[PDB]
Amino acid sequence: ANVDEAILKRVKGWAPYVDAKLGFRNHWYPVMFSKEINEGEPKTLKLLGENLLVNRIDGKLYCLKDRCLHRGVQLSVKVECKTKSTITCWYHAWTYRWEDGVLCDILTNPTSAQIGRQKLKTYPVQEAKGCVFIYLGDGDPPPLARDTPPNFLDDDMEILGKNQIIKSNWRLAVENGFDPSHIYIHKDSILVKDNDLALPLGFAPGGDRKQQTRVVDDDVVGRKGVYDLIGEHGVPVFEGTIGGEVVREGAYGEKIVANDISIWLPGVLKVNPFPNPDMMQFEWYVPIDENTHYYFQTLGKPCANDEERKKYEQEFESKWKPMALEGFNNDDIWAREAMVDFYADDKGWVNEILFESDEAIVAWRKLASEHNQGIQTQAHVSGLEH
Amino acid sequence: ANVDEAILKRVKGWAPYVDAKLGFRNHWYPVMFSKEINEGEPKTLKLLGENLLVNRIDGKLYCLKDRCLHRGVQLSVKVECKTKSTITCWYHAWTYRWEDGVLCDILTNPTSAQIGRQKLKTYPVQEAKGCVFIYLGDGDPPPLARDTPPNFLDDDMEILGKNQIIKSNWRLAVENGFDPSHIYIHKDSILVKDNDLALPLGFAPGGDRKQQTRVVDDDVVGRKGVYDLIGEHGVPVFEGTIGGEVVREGAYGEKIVANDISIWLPGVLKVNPFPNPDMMQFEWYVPIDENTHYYFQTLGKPCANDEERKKYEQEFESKWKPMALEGFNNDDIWAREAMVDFYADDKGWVNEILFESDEAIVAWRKLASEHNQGIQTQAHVSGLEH
Amino acid sequence: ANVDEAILKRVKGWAPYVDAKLGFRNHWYPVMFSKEINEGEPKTLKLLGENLLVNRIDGKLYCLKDRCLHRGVQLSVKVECKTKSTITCWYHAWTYRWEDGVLCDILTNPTSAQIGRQKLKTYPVQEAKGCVFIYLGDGDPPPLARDTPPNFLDDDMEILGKNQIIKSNWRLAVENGFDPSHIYIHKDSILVKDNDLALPLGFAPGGDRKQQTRVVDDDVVGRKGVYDLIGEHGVPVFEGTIGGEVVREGAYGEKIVANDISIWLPGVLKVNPFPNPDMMQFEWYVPIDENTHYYFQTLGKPCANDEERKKYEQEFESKWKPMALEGFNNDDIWAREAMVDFYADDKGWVNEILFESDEAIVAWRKLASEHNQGIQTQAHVSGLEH
Ligand SMILES: Oc1ccccc1-c1cccc(O)c1O
Ligand SMILES: Oc1ccccc1-c1cccc(O)c1O
Ligand SMILES: Oc1ccccc1-c1cccc(O)c1O
Ligand code: FES
Ligand code: FES
Ligand code: FES
Ligand SMILES: [Fe+2]
Ligand SMILES: [Fe+2]
Ligand SMILES: [Fe+2]
Repeated sequence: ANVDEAILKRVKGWAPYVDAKLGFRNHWYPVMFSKEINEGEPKTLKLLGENLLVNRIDGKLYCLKDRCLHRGVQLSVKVECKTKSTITCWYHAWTYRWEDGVLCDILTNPTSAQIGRQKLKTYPVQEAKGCVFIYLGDGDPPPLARDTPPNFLDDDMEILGKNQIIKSNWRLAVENGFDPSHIYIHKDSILVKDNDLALPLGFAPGGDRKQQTRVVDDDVVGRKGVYDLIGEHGVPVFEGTIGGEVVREGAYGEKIVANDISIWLPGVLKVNPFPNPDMMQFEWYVPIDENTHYYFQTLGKPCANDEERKKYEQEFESKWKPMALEGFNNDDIWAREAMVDFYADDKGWVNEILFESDEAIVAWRKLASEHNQGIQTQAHVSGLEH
Repeated sequence: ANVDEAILKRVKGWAPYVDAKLGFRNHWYPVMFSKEINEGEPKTLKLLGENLLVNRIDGKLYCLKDRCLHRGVQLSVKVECKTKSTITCWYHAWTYRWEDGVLCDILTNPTSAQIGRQKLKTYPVQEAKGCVFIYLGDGDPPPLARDTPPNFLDDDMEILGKNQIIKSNWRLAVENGFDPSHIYIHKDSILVKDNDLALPLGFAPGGDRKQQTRVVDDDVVGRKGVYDLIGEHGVPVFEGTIGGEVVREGAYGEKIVANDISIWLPGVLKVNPFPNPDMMQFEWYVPIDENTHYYFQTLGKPCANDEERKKYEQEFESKWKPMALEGFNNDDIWAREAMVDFYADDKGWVNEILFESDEAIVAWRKLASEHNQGIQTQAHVSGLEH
Repeated sequence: ANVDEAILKRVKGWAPYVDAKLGFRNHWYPVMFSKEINEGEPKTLKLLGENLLVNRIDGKLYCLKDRCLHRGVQLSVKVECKTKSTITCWYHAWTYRWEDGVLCDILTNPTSAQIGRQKLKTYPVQEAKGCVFIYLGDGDPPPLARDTPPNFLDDDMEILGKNQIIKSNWRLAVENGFDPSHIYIHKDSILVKDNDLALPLGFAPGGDRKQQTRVVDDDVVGRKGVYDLIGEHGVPVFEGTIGGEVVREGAYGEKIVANDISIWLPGVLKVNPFPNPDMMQFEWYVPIDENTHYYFQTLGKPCANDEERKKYEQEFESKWKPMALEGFNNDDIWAREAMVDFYADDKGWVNEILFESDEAIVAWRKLASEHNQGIQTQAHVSGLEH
């Protein structure tokens, strides 16, 4: 659908992942924080190439396609919400219900035969952990847990975060995050010194292929992911040599982090524990279009009462956001950007030369290829045909 | 020629209009005001995708293609008019007559065999009502009146105006202007209050389909257009309801405007009377390229002597330009812009969902499809082949 | 390979030149001055569409493709030269030798099976006359002299220069430089007055076709070029007439320049003598990509000792650079730019209408078509396929 068929033949058995340049349909995706959208103040965003409107009405979130059925304009060019339950297109006043998208009135012609006989596309929206998730899919949504990493939705788990727009395809972001050897780029992070981390330069793998990862297709809520097990039979590399001469060393700190690393559909990474031995990082790479993604970062820490939550919030702001989310992950951002050119023409997928640690990524490409709930296409974006 | 043949099959009987993304050839178009081009001061513009040069020589206008026959450079990069009757290309001095475009000399080789045996394309130019019209066509031009709305060329009719470049396809501009229900966008215009207009929100049409418009193919000078007759059997809407609740009202002023509205080939709208009961608006949407048009606005008012003309000019400057041409039509401009995305891939023409007032636009699409004097193509732009 | 096959059929026997939009492979090209690259300070550039890294190591130049074999990132995003003889990719520390491009180590996995079994592309580099030349080709390079104009590599010849990036295809630059009638554009140059040059407006050619040029395929070092002989049987034009009236004259100075003019593969012009009767100009138009070239200007003057070289350098800086390289050749730059649009769609090659002086260019197109060492393609740029 999205990629030259000749390229897809050459990547037999990751073909669906390579074709998924616009992301996977029929999954939940986070797109903003609860606090960023107030009652009766609609917001625009693009998700899987589709312009959407989100509104809060009586505290509850509704999502409509931001495209009038009449002449295809964005309603958001000029929002006219003239009753709590509706939005009126600024152009000829076609009026839609937030709840089901039905065209319930037209101000310019209250006798039109279109009234009650057209419906704008809606998508389910759910808040959880102060995060807004949209189900960019058709039919009844699965439970959110299916599309979230283990422990993200535990009651005591306190989630704080940052979101921004990054100029790479979402897959470059996923692959970079789940890439065992990419740790090399983090070797000079401020967070490595100022939080005393142990961080290898890389890994000398051991064991067979299958032992490099755990493929999860047996989780009870239907989650699908891969654990990076390179450290189980593998030896960490702390001395980097060229011609046998030591030219770089890893970091010899006390704090042990990233005991478990896992990537889940539709494209969320869990690193545990990180950036501190008492915390978790969950980050999403959410497809906006083929060139762009939301880098939706969250840090989870169990909190037992309001006091622990106050405490957490204060170190999040003063330490963990500037030192980890920025000071550690900024390098991830420009690593992703550096892969764009080679993958832009879809040929990177056939001309890359992989090495042993890339077995984690291969396993993700196969898991995504097989367990995704649908390939988003340009036809989904441009609509059904009249 | 311009649009995927599969899309053209799906719009049977507006096909030629849908294909006409570069405009219609063999029509007159206004491109600037007389006063903007002085004796011996040539100007560049693009029209139907073609770069043109216009010059005033002994008070009379001449138009040449701004593209040297030799290496395809624009002569306008550096104009060398070295005799009244000629222009010399800055590059190898190939020299052309303004009057007929004939290559009459080459300064770099006065013995060249090309001399007298090559001719640059010319187009007829005519001034009328202080407006410059170019016939972007081949052969002897028709009379200007064919390509102008009724009454624009009456002797007493005093024409004043504004021109600018707008970033939409010309057809989006035409359709917006002739769109009976688009009046909704004008509901908050400064001109509606400060000139006390009656302005409905829209119309509940009545009568049959044929009664919604008058198709003119019987006018004596060969004009072809459509009158919007929605108001004849239709009821104006002044109260906009959602779920039966009044949420917006129209404007209840004294001044009656836009009794007659008509769109003519090649793409000029006449609204009478407007913006005042003693005036007319004629506005053109002139194709520059596929993404761009001149929004050539004029206001006509009968003046019987120099005194009335002085009077007119002074209210034009102080009131009608800032309050109407800008304060009313600015909303038209961004309405046109808002349609670009849906029509950019040529699919809007098949995926729009029209309603009853769009019968005016359908009638225009059929009139344009049938009575246009030619479809401009990329081959017209890039030239005949050697 | 690069141009619609239907266009190539229509230019039978310049087809290879018309297809060579990315330049000719298996030739030497100058890309920078010796002084611009210091010991251990690597530089990035693009040549024939390929991103390259150049380094100076123990005073000697090495060139590697700036593209990691692993995930296709540019090593130059963050250079890590951790031993004199190597460069380590910033991403997973794949480490390459400058000398042969062999992947000799990976810091992230010193046990990888890739080590010693992969090789990054290298290109030969040679300095001569304080100019850096790269052989953008495969196999053992020919001697540099093959790809340089006569006399450029004479021991006494002192070479000084300027380089910059110009936004046209390299062929527009070549053709402009070797274009006998383009001298018209130089008629108002500051250098024409302030250095008292004789400069015609153009030429009335005489003799037959073959006498307009000397095609050199008989030079002993394998050089291939064309001499412009228009002035041998031709008459210079000093009076430009329109309808027999003199409207422009040439320049009637004392200093005779440009007695011999020659264009050589891969695309270097020699004008002798110029810009002074005791000097030579050699300028290259080096393909960067399809839209861009290095305009690599040099002035050669025989110097017999360090004193003459000091003298030369001082007038180069104070006079010849600002007055000639800039004050004369700046017009060349915007002439080249003015041809871009007509040649952008590859149709200029069929729709141009040539005249008698263009016989020099035709002869160059045939010489290039026949004696080029290879056509650079997008496949050379994007690589061999896995
Ligand atoms: O993925 C990792 C491996 C080892 C140490 C830290 C990380 C890590 C944590 C959060 C986000 C990332 O991109 C990481 O690379
Ligand atoms: O087209 C109209 C319909 C009703 C009231 C005013 C206008 C009008 C007049 C001039 C230019 C326009 O775009 C209009 O919409
Ligand atoms: O090519 C030329 C012909 C006659 C006089 C000067 C030149 C010349 C010298 C150096 C570079 C150029 O582009 C020229 O046109
Ligand atoms: S485009 Fe929205 S009502 Fe017409
Ligand atoms: S391009 Fe105009 S004379 Fe050569
Ligand atoms: S991209 Fe260079 S080592 Fe991985
Ligand atoms: Fe990372
Ligand atoms: Fe309007
Ligand atoms: Fe020149």
